[PDB]
Amino acid sequence: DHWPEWPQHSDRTRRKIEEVFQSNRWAISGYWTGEESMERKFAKAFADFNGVPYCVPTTSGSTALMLALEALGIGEGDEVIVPSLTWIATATAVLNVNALPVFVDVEADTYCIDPQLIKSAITDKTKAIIPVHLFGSMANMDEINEIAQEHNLFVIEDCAQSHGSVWNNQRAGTIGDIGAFSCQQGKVLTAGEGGIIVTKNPRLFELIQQLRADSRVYCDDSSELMHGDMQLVKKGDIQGSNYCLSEFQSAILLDQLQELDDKNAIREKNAMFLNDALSKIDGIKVMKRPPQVSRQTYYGYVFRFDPVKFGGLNADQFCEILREKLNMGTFYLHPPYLPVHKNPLFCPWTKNRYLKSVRKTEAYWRGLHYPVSERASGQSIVIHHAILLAEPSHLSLLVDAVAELARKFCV
Amino acid sequence: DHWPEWPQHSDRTRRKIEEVFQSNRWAISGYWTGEESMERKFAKAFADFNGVPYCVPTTSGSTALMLALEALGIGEGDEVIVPSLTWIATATAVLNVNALPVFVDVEADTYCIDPQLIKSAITDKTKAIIPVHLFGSMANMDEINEIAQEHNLFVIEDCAQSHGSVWNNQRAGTIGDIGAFSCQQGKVLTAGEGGIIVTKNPRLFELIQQLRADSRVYCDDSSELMHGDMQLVKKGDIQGSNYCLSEFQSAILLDQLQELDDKNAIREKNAMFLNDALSKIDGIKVMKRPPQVSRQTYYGYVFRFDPVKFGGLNADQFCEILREKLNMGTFYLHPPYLPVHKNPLFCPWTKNRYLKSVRKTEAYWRGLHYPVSERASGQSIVIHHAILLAEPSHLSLLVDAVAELARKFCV
Ligand SMILES: *Cc1c(COP(=O)(O)O)cnc(C)c1O
Ligand SMILES: *Cc1c(COP(=O)(O)O)cnc(C)c1O
Repeated sequence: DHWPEWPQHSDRTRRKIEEVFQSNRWAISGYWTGEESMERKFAKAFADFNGVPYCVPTTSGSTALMLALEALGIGEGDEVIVPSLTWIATATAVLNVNALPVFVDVEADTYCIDPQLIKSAITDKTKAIIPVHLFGSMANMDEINEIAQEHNLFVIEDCAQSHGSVWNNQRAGTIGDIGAFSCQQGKVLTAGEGGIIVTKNPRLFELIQQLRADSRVYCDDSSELMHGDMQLVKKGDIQGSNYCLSEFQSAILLDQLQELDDKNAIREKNAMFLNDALSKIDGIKVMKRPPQVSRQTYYGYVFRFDPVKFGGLNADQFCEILREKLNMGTFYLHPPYLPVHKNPLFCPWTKNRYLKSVRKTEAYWRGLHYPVSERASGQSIVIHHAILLAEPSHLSLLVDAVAELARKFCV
Repeated sequence: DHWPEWPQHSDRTRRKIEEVFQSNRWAISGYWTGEESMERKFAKAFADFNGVPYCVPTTSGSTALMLALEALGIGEGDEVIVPSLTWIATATAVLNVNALPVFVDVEADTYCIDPQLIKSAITDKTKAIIPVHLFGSMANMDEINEIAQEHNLFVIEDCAQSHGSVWNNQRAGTIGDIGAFSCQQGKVLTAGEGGIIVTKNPRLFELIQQLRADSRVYCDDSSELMHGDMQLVKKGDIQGSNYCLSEFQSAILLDQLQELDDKNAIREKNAMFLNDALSKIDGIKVMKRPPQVSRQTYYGYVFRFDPVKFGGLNADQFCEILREKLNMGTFYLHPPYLPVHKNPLFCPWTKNRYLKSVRKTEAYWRGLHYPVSERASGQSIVIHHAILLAEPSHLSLLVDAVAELARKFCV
């Protein structure tokens, strides 16, 4: 018996792959072979799951974010507000469309973009905001939508770490103008690599299709197609490139989606258990869950600690101790990563592909200051969601480990 | 008995997929699970196949072209020469890096970029050329390399339609500074979606890795990795995004690569047979194969006809007749598509993501004039490579069909 690992599959996953082989259609750009593509089947299923009208699968979360921006007409001379604490893609997607990402610090108890700091970052160039529902929390969409409405700004939800979360009875991604998701191996819904884009607007739906299929859209009626006909047809309303997801991946996502809500329920149940237990340890502070959140998807379970009460340990050392005591990998228990502006992987100034005006210089980005997002990697622990799938008796070990470590520093 | 179809797979393909499931590592960004990734295994195999030092798999042919340009430092203010007759990606990849694609017509008997027209298109802004080995021919690399050397220009080979072709004992893609390939469903080496980048330069190799893995590169030594360790590590010499190929696709490509050279040999053998037979029909002109080509990979078999000798038929009508007589789908027998500048899918002016200076206007592109590439779609027939895998007796039917049609217009 060991800790739950990730990814996870079953014979159902295998059968979906076999279905792709049987259809002999490996791409949506391939021709019709008799029945609907895995892409459309997944898109329809995910649309119902999110209670959103339109869904367009794509290649990755990074590309989903990029196309979302393109669909909204964002480009050179524009500014896009994003949180400092998130994966660098949230910011590089902006640079990819020739726009300038503008960082805003996150809230101390949610690690999501601080609404009260967004207003000060708005300029005449600001065109949109990309809130990120980080780890196991949601950005305050009540506040964000209010700011967006008042300042005429678009909203793109980066839901790569929150498939299925619910804010005021709306699934994450359906709240903003366009929702973007990642299906990379570590995420709760994955096919190794993959992306998803959702929107409520019909026009954006057509634009997004074209943006990912070299300016093409689905034919008028797929029920009329005969074996050998193309399902994608020319449109040309907006220039796109090839960002189509392979049928093999759409098939795996279809399979994984079948158990997504239930597994999320299990993770959430265990997360609350941890909140109850861990919150009773002096010096330990769990994240603050807003009343508006009725369902929280935990891509990562996060809890913070007071170094003053824990022998001055940094998150790295804290995690090392826990991992040795619980015998779990670094991939499953570790501190949050560095904020984007300080992250070595974020280095815009290194390539000519980026406009000189937006890539700036190393000093410009590295010199930015966002206290909360910066201190996060030094005093908080992240538990990968796979662990949240373990039996309660096993999770207790984690709580005991933290308790033991606390008793050691208790004077 | 019917015509060969595409894609094609066997139990070997299935076993590779099963290996991915067994490893439980679905992405190269996932952690090490004991043995080498499918990505590295494929990269190594393809490198040996191409006799090229470095190979980096990616998401698509379009993205492969784009990253190749980024790796070479191409950006705003630059011009890149590309042929007018090719898939639009060859040109949109340039626009994707903020550079301006500059069209040059193709040769009447090869449909590949005319070397003698490139010189006139060179300006002080020109930084590179992207020759395309279109359908079943190769661009004249002797001439192109000479021009590139004299004008200090980089060369990127678009090999999406020529996996395995050989010019003067060098596989297509290994000749220029960087080679780009597509593994989309219709290509000779496919996994539904997929891309490949190859290069002889060590520095470019590192840059390309970072460009497709969020600024990361492979660890120093994979033999030291333990189960749970990450194989990708930070580098930060150049800004990249996530363009990693899923393990499922690398596995299928590994399988398909096993029989690529032999199937290409079969296609080539049949292509020559068609050249011999069809060339004996008055009004039919096969493509001209250069002496430098020792191995020609036929993604598409092309032959042209003289409308004057064929009742004034256009390629569309010619193909319709053949398809009805041979009973084969539109996907397998059809005329070449429109040149990029006239292609409805090519519409740069429609999105703000592109610099105003490079997207120009509809009239600017649509108003371009490239005679040869334009007449191609009206008087030539393209046979998909799958058909070139049929038994010789079956191909004879195609020759007979063309002969019958010719006898009908013979006065
Ligand atoms: C994983 C992730 C991404 C990017 O998705 P990819 O599939 O890796 O391209 C973007 N934003 C967040 C918050 C993510 O967690
Ligand atoms: C197919 C193709 C591409 C693009 O590859 P994708 O995998 O479709 O992105 C580019 N150039 C040529 C010549 C192609 O045939």
